[PDB]
Amino acid sequence: MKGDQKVIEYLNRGLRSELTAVSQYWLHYRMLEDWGYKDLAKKWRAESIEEMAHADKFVERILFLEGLPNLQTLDPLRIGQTVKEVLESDLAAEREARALYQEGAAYAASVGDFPSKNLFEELMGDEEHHIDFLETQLDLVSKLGLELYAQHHIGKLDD
Amino acid sequence: MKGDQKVIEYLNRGLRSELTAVSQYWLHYRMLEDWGYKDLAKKWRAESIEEMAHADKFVERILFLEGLPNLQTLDPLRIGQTVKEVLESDLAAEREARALYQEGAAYAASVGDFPSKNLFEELMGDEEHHIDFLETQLDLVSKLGLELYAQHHIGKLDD
Amino acid sequence: MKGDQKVIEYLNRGLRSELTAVSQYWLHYRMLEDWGYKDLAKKWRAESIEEMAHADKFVERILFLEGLPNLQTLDPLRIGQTVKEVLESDLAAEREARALYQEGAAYAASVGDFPSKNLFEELMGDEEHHIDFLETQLDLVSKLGLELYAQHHIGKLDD
Amino acid sequence: MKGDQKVIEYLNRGLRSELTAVSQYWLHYRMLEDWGYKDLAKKWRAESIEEMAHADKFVERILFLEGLPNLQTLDPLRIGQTVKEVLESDLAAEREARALYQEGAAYAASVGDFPSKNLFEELMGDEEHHIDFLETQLDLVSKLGLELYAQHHIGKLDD
Amino acid sequence: MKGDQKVIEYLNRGLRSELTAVSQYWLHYRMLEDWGYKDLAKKWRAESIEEMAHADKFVERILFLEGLPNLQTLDPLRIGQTVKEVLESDLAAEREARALYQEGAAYAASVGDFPSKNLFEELMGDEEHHIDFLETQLDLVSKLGLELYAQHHIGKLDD
Amino acid sequence: MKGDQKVIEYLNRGLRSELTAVSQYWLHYRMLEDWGYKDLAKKWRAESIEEMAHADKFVERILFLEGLPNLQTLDPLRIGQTVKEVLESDLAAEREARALYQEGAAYAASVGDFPSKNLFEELMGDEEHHIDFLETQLDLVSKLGLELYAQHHIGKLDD
Amino acid sequence: MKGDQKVIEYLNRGLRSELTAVSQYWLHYRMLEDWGYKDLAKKWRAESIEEMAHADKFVERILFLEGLPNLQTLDPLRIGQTVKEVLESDLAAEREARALYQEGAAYAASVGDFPSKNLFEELMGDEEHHIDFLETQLDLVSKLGLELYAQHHIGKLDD
Amino acid sequence: MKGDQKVIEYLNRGLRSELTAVSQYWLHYRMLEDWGYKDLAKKWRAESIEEMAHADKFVERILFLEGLPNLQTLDPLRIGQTVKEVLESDLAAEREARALYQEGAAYAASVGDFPSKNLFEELMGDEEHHIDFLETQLDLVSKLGLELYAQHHIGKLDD
Amino acid sequence: MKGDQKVIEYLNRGLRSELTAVSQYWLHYRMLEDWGYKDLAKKWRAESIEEMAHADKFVERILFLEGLPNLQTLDPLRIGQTVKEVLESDLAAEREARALYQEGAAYAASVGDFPSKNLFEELMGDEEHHIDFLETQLDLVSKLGLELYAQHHIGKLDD
Amino acid sequence: MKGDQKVIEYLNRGLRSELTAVSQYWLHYRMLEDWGYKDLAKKWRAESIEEMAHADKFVERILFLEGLPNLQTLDPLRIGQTVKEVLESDLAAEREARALYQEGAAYAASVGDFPSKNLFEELMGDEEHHIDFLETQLDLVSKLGLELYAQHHIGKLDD
Amino acid sequence: MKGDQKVIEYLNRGLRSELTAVSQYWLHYRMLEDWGYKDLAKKWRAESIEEMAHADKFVERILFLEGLPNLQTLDPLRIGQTVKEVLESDLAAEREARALYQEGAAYAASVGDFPSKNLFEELMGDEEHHIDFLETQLDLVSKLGLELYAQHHIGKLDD
Ligand code: HEM
Ligand code: HEM
Ligand code: HEM
Ligand SMILES: [Fe+3]
Ligand SMILES: [Fe+3]
Ligand SMILES: [Fe+3]
Ligand SMILES: [Fe+3]
Ligand SMILES: [Fe+3]
Ligand SMILES: [Fe+3]
Ligand SMILES: [Fe+3]
Ligand SMILES: [Fe+3]
Ligand SMILES: [Fe+3]
Ligand SMILES: [Fe+3]
Ligand SMILES: [Fe+3]
Ligand SMILES: [Fe+3]
Ligand SMILES: [Fe+3]
Ligand SMILES: [Fe+3]
Ligand SMILES: [Fe+3]
Ligand SMILES: [Fe+3]
Ligand SMILES: [Fe+3]
Ligand SMILES: [Fe+3]
Ligand SMILES: [Fe+3]
Ligand SMILES: [Fe+3]
Ligand SMILES: [Fe+3]
Ligand SMILES: [Fe+3]
Repeated sequence: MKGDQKVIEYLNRGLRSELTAVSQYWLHYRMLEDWGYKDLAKKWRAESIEEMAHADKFVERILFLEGLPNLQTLDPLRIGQTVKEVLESDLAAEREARALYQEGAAYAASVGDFPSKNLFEELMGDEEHHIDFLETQLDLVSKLGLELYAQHHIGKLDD
Repeated sequence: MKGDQKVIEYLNRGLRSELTAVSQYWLHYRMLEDWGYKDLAKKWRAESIEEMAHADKFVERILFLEGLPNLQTLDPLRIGQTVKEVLESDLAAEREARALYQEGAAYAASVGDFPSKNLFEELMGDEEHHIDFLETQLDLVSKLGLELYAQHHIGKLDD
Repeated sequence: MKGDQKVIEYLNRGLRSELTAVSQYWLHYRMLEDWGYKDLAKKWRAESIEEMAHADKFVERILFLEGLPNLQTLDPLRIGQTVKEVLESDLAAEREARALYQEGAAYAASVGDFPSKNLFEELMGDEEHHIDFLETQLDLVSKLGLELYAQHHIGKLDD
Repeated sequence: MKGDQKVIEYLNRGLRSELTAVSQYWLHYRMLEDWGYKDLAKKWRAESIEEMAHADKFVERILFLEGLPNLQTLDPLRIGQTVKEVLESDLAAEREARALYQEGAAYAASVGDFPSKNLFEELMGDEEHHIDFLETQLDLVSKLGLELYAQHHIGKLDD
Repeated sequence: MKGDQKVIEYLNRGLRSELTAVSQYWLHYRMLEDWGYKDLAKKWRAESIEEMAHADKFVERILFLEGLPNLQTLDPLRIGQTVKEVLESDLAAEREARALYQEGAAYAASVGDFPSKNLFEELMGDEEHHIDFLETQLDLVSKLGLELYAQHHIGKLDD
Repeated sequence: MKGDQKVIEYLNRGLRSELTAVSQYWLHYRMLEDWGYKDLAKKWRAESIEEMAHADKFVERILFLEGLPNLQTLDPLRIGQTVKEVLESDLAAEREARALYQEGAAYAASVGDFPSKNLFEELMGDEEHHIDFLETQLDLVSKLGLELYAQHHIGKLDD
Repeated sequence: MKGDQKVIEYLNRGLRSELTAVSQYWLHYRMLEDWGYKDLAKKWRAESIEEMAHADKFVERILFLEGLPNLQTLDPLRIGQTVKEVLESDLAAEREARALYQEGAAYAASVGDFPSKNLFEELMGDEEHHIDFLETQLDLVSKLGLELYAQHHIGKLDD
Repeated sequence: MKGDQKVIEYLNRGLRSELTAVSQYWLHYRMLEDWGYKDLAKKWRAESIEEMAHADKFVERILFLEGLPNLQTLDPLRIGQTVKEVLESDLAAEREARALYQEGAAYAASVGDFPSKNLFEELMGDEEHHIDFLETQLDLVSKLGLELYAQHHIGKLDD
Repeated sequence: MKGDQKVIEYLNRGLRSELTAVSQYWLHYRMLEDWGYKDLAKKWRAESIEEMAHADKFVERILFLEGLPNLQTLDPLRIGQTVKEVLESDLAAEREARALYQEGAAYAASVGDFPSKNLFEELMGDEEHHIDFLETQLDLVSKLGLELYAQHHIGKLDD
Repeated sequence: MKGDQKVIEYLNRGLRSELTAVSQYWLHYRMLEDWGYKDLAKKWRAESIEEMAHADKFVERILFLEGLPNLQTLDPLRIGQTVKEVLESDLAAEREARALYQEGAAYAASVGDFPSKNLFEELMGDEEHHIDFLETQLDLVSKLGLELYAQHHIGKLDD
Repeated sequence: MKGDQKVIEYLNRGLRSELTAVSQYWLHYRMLEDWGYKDLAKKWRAESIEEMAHADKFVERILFLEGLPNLQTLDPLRIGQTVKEVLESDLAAEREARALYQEGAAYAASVGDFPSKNLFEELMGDEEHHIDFLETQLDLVSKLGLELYAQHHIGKLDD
């Protein structure tokens, strides 16, 4: 069904934002695993896979509106080199994603494309829940110090 | 463990190659679904997920060798606009991936990095199996014509 | 609870639109079965029953707002006499339904009747998914020809 | 138990005929798989394995009669390069096998070796059932054309 | 995918070598059964079936590389007329098969055909395990004498 | 149904031959048990019971053809006084039974009594399988010596 | 596969003989049920259904030999008007069927059509077993009188 | 099968290396348990048992190649007297084992002993995974301090 | 808890004696397997694993008494080159182990270290049971001859 | 049975020592629970209940020897007011208990009362295992500091 | 293994003592059953069977030490003619057995035969438990009188 061009442009911007998050969180998952924080690595793997589902929803909506999904490029990755930098890098990215979806939802609403608007609002609520998770981890790091926070999430040793 | 820099560079080249395949095949999956060939869409989804596991293997080996995995960029995507063009696009990409892994394996072998060499040779055998699959689909299209080939894989209607 | 008169008028227009779809798709289901396309008949039966649930949601919301649901009349039915005409007839109807719900949602939003607005937006997303299904069937008919498309969905013979 | 020399010669001719069929049908199975006709490849694999059991019955009967089974050589293989040539090649081979078993059964009957006669007659009935299968596939190819016949047996894509 | 011609020639040599082993061991299985050593007959049947899987692996790789598998001929069969001669015959054949796969692996490695090299090296390790088995049986025959060795493996009488 | 007199005479000769085998093998079963070869005793018990079923088939066919089955007399029993004599005695008897059934089958075939002919041919195949078993036991005795052969079949001691 | 014309003529005569038996025994089944002999009605129903399988085997063999099965006509039916006449009528028919299959088997054997010969011989053994059943029922009627024989097979009353 | 003497010498060197690791890690397991770090003791027990399987693989390959496995001596043990020293001691040993297997694999490859080369390369990849584990523990000790790292792995108290 | 120095010296001598037995019996297990005596190989594997548990008990008791377990060295290994030499070599070793534990138990008793005394006495009873097993195998070899003894324990062939 | 008076006196001293341990460890269990270290409280409860079984064994042995068990008095309790004092208090008590059982065992042995001697030696081994546990907890407190040690054993909060 | 002669003499004295107890308690079991005290008969049967296991342990230890177990003779039996005499007779025997095992254990300990010493001490503890049972029954008889004691153990009547 032919969609509004500008809504499709917002969908493609959101697709790029998710593709960035998928790779940033996957590499952070593998970094946390390499540093030994297996329980943080678990959660980051799961979070990357949630971003993969978001990416796929934008691909599907762009095609239905007869647009061309563009997976060629990512936004710049922010890669942390301590557990606190990983938290701060992902928080920054998620704040940008939330602001993009807020704008995409408002634009879609303005042209009557209510299903695209509900897609952006659903994604904006999901990224606010991830923001809430990341802010809570940074709150623990500030109250306990980074070492006590990270040590609690080393996890169990593999059989 | 500090790795050979040039093996790490081959690993990062392979990581980019897999990231490209993941997105090329995922978009092709969603295209085949949008066109209505649900049985080809199923297989392409599964193939993209196999490429995601390959990508993750390169990330893990790069970090173990104390390199920096680079997920920022992809090789150029080849996007097909008919079922035959999707087959041809993916075959071309997999041929490049196979040659890169052949080279990577021989290079690692030359510096005694036998685990990295075995990672490349395992991936090169997996990409040859995908090349086998794609050449067989193209063989069917040449013997039956594209319409008879595609129509067999429309699949079932969703409940 | 006394509702906005004009929102109730949009709900009653939507009820008529669904009642039309229920009968158009049921008769098309029975036509596809009589022509022998049992797998298309299955999907059309299911689609008619999904429209019956939509009809019932408008009846329930109209009564809660103390309006009088009017089931006396349908919009004009569009009845196809080939598999391609069935697809085109249902697509045309669904485009009109989607535009009505877009308008109903915007009107309800303008008077603060957010539950009626969410009902129209939920229905507008559901009819866009049916539009997507119908457009995909027409895409197959254009790429393969009507005979190859229909033959794939003849289905199995009854015991 | 010492058998009739000439019956043992017919058993050894039958062993060679089965060993030929085993390899002809196995290579055709793998050819049909490489061309993409997975449901024809399935049936040819099974047919080759049925010929393997026939081969083994001749080995066992030759030893019991104190002869020397000769597995060194095959009859000339007939290898098809299209689905129709595969059908015609196997049909030709099976006609020759049936005529050999007819003759072997009659010869064994003439010398009172009724168990060897029943072995040849059992095998001759089994090869007539395969002849019936192959002739039916060629009947479909002549009534529908090779493309419609082969396309129906492409099968499902591997997980 | 077009393969190196000389690797395809090594693959076809290996195919002939396996076809020879399948028939040598199947006939030896049936000989051991006819002589009454049912436990040696069981193992030889199982070993012949392992060789059948090896044969099939060469057929599949030859077709993938667009070569023509040749099942027409076998290498000369070595048929033993005592349990010790069966052991010696099969050991001699497996030594030749091992040397052929060693050569085939080194050749494929030299042209970068790493999947074919891994197929040869996998087969060469499997034939070394069979060489280990056969040398162990010959060791028992030399330490205990052939009659004590063979008598232990008569097995049970059929119901 | 009135049968051919001479076919009934062959059936009655076969009945006497089976009744002889039943008692010869039962007494040999009990002799092998008394000597201690419990696993040979098991097989001989089972073989006697297979001969009992053969005897019963001749009784049933003779009555259906309105003849008088004669169970009054046996052929002379051959009773072995070592394990090798038991094998040789039963082999001699079974060779005579096989020759009788060969002749009975040919005679019945000559008068069109195809069901009696198939009964004799079925029995002739079954006695050839017993001949094969007995010859194999004598082959073991000649290759290993009687003591090693018999000792392997002493069996387990009763609880 | 083109069969011998005269064997196909014997197969078509056998098809007519079975089609006669199917209807004669079905009507006798329903007559015995109407007279009240429910246990004889059960057996006759089952016997008719066994004749239906025989009929189908002749249809299948005639088509495989590229003949034209003729189901248009039956041999004259013999319908009994007492339980003893039913037994005598079916016995007469079965004697004629047995003689036909004897002749068909001998003719097929004479032209080497061993699978058709085995079909006739299998059917001739099956009709001899039915002859045996019918003769036994007439033996009971002669020893006990028709009333005691029939009364024992009245059966149970329907719920 | 007679092996290359120098490959057998590399195998015996590897056997000594594994015997050393088995005892170093078993004693470290029992030390960690005595100090109270029950979760580190669990993993070290499991790692020592993995080294026992490696040792056994060298024994088996040495005997197959007709060499004499030498279990008499170990390389010098490095025993740690703090949790950090145990990590450092085991890392140093595994680095030596990895270099030995790299050398052994390259040497075997040079003489065509591909099964022994694959044994060394498999072991070299397993020791690299253990090196990865030990480097990660040392990374945690450097980022958190030894007391926080060790305290997380005290484990549970025994019932 | 600080132990008696001399008791710890006896514990460390016992640890060396067990470490010797573990490797002597493991290599003998693998030798018996390579010679083909699979049922003797099974028992020797199990016996080596029982010695591994003894070794571990000495490690644990030495640490609890604040001594330093020494795993660096073994006593000289005695490696047999026939089944009888394997039995005699292990018997000699076990006699030395039993005498050591007798002495260790008496010494520990003399200094009141009753738990170490009970450890030595438990181990001395376990090694007497192994002495009993080994002497019984040598008794069989002397009464039956080595060939009949070893042949009974060849075992079953691997699937 | 009348026992040795002095052995009964040692049994009664041991009964008093166990009764002291039961109450010291039960009160420490309840103290650790009141301070919040639920996982240390669990282990101390279990340890007190193990001491209750020891107490009961002395009661039973004293009565069998016709002595009078005296439960009226305890040795002085040592009650800790920090987690480290609890560990040190219980360690001191257990050292005294171990020395008493060592002496009781030696005395009983001197008068031939071997069952009482084995009771004391069994108890002395059990108290050495508790000494080992307590020393390990104090080792953790010295390596990690009391706070990190105790915090790891706070446990879970009650539902 | 050659044992100490005098320890073997003590083992043989213990074997005689157990063989006496087995028969004394079995006859008392059967006497108590004949008098009607079925619950005392149950316990005496079980006690005799416990003595049978003791007897067997002495047989096994005597043979392992290469002595000759002597089962030819018993010590004099003490057979009671009232329930109280049965208790007193068995108590007297068990006191003698306990004193013998005390002496045997001390002697074995003096020559370092610690496994024989532990066998005697285990048996001495088991006979003290039986002494305890018998003394308790005599205590009941003295406190309640023989009639009330015996009547409580008459038991239930057999079905
Ligand atoms: C186009 C970008 C991607 C999309 C649209 C995508 C989509 C998906 C989806 C939808 C799934 C779950 C599939 C299911 O559960 O049925 C999945 C799984 C997974 N993806 Fe991705 N993915 C993408 C990129 C990546 C990247 C860049 C990696 C790692 C480098 C990755 C690694 C994985 C893995 C390992 C799984 C399966 C995990 C498991 O089975 O536990 N994906 N992906
Ligand atoms: C002497 C010639 C051969 C004989 C007598 C023979 C006999 C047999 C028999 C009797 C079986 C089934 C065994 C069972 O189910 O227990 C079997 C299985 C098989 N054979 Fe053969 N075979 C022969 C040649 C071949 C050839 C030439 C190939 C392929 C190149 C082949 C591939 C196989 C495979 C793959 C199986 C097992 C299939 C499965 O498990 O699904 N065989 N063969
Ligand atoms: C320090 C010397 C050793 C000690 C203390 C030791 C200890 C152990 C223990 C306690 C087990 C059983 C573990 C369980 O069942 O949870 C075990 C298993 C085993 N050990 Fe050892 N071991 C030692 C040396 C060896 C040697 C030298 C080898 C072979 C060369 C060996 C091969 C094995 C194997 C293969 C297993 C597992 C067997 C199975 O799972 O069936 N061990 N070892
Ligand atoms: Fe997202
Ligand atoms: Fe997010
Ligand atoms: Fe890949
Ligand atoms: Fe791929
Ligand atoms: Fe609707
Ligand atoms: Fe709709
Ligand atoms: Fe065949
Ligand atoms: Fe065939
Ligand atoms: Fe092979
Ligand atoms: Fe092989
Ligand atoms: Fe018979
Ligand atoms: Fe027979
Ligand atoms: Fe019939
Ligand atoms: Fe019939
Ligand atoms: Fe290792
Ligand atoms: Fe390791
Ligand atoms: Fe030991
Ligand atoms: Fe031992
Ligand atoms: Fe205690
Ligand atoms: Fe304690
Ligand atoms: Fe006793
Ligand atoms: Fe007793």
